[PDB]
Amino acid sequence: SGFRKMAFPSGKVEGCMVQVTCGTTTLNGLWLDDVVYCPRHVICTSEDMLNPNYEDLLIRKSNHNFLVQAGNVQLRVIGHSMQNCVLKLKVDTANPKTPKYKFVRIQPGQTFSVLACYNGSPSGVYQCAMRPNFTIKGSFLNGACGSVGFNIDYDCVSFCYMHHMELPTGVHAGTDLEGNFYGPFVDRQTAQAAGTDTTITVNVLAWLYAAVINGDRWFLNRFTTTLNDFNLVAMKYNYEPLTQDHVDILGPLSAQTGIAVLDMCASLKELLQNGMNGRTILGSALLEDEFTPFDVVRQCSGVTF
Amino acid sequence: SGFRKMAFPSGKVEGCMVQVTCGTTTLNGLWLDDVVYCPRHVICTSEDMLNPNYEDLLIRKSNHNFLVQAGNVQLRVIGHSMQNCVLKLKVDTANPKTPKYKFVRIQPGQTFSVLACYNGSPSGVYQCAMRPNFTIKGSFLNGACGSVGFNIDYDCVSFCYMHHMELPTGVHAGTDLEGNFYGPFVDRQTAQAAGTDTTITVNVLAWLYAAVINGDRWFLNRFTTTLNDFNLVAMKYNYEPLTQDHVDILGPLSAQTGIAVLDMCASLKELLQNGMNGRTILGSALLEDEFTPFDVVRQCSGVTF
Repeated sequence: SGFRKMAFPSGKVEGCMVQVTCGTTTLNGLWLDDVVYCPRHVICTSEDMLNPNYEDLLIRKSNHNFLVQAGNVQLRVIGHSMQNCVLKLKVDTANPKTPKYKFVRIQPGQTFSVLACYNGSPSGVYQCAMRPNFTIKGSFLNGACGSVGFNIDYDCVSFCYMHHMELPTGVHAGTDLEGNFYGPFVDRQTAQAAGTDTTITVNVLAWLYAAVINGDRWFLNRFTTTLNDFNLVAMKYNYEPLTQDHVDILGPLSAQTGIAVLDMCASLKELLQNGMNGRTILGSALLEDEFTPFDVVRQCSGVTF
Repeated sequence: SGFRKMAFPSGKVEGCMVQVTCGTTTLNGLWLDDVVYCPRHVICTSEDMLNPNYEDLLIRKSNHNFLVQAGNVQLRVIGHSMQNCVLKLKVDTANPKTPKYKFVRIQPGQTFSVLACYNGSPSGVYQCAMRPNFTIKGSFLNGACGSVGFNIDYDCVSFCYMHHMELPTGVHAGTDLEGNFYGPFVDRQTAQAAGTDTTITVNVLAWLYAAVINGDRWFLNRFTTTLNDFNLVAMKYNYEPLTQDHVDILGPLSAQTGIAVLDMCASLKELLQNGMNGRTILGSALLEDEFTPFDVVRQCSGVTF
């Protein structure tokens, strides 16, 4: 028992991290087979970032202008190209530590592990949710760009995130591994609005189920509700609307606990309307939304990789 | 910027995890050089655990009763011996993936990463504090015993914890890697009292410094305090007394922020006495005590391994 925010083991990803330098700028890259993927803003000076013409900046660069180091091994760059906001550097050696992998574009509300890296070297690992507004609340200092986010299923790493920027508001924005930003963001040092963020309702419900399984049950009440009634309340509290698809995803947790999903919605409704009265759930004094239904099941059933 | 509960990269430890079976019981082992370390209670049946005579039970075991599997490769046990509460299984092969390592016994209040494993396979990674009462508040299902806790400094893994027991209250107990329990605990399935726990004051202060560095400063005040006065309040709120050693450890964070340590204590005193009034600090509605001063510095300065 117990319930913790748990990251995936990072070993398969650590073996793919490299340092990429282009002139003055160093950041991280991801080495899979004979390609290294990194943020295209590696080619920018501090001044360039205010309004970069990436096509023009890249034209000034040649293969030998990209210094790629994998530990102490210098890779030889034999080609370069830009795909959306990522650079793909073709190298003359396939990464011998390449895991089975996929590139996936994740949905808002899904979770993933981040391996924060500096100068090609892993610093730490933590779990993140993709916010409904397509930001993440990470931990990234200068040099962290090119750090990736991922999920593991069995032996296969699904890469879903590459870190590119910190918005003036202190939240983080990045791309999938095809270089397409999540959200409306661009790789330019400009004020950028993230939308209104909302709480990930299906995740809060999953976490309430986790709480019951662990024996934290004070918030269970004698009421039920309907989807439409619940959603009137969700909207007022800037929660995501709950759909039948969400109810369906919660089915296994409903079955384990014997608590109908709409009964748990009525418990959540009371918590929203009345607050938590200084009480805690699973060691938290706020409603936690960074655990997916699958996360809860995984942790409550001991799935391994 | 941003501040997250961040675990160490687990790759060096993943390469050391194996499965150990003895009869009906399977749990995890740690393979370093030509020794596999695991909880000695692997040799117990469910019934044995109620009141085991480990010396007698081990005598009835032979090398060939211990099935040790590293992925799909069967290792061959050529010896067994017991050190305190850990079993050392001598194997005929040195682990080729053995990292530089030390065995360390950590102090209450210190933090470490846990690699939760099942059947010798890594499941997830999270950061834990050793509570003042020598428990940990982990996440461990059936089969997690033998999972280890560790820190990394540069290239060296310092193992500090091996998981043994879930107490009837749902908190966790375990040993250093020489098999000595942290706290008063024993490897017997019996009711066992944990101390009164307390909050790790120096860690709360470190986290308040982390908050300031990250731009959360509402809780700062121009009140002052003395160590003796502060400690009168700490005692009332079941906080650990703060010593000059603790003040000294917070010195670098004091210097970075320009906030004297006793000024931060006066801020903490107000938070304890008056509560947080529905406000948050670093995304938390409670005072967080699982970040050490060194953890804060590490994360705020981007140290890598």
